[PDB]
Amino acid sequence: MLSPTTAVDAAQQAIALADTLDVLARVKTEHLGDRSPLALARQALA
RNA sequence: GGCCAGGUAGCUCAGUCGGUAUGAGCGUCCGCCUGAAAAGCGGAAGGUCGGCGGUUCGAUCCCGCCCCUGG
Ligand SMILES: [Mg+2]
Repeated sequence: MLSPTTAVDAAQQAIALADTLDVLARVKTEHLGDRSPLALARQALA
């Protein structure tokens, strides 16, 4: 599950839908950070 | 300045010579619970790993200089 990506599309779309600074902090948690599916792929680079 | 062990989450500190810090205890948030709490149980948030550069698709971890504590 590495080939394209759709994770960037869902991240930038949720970023574009953040209305307040509180939503963007959650969007940064869901689509970035440790538990995000984007970084879960970087973990699978082992 | 010399030589050195360090600087890692809000506090006090472990841990790692390339893709996860599974970080711990406590602090913060949610649920069950309570009139409202706390504990308990369950579920989460949060670190640019000292700064600035160097190498690599990728550096807290390797190279150089430097900031401050034990020296
Ligand atoms: Mg509670």
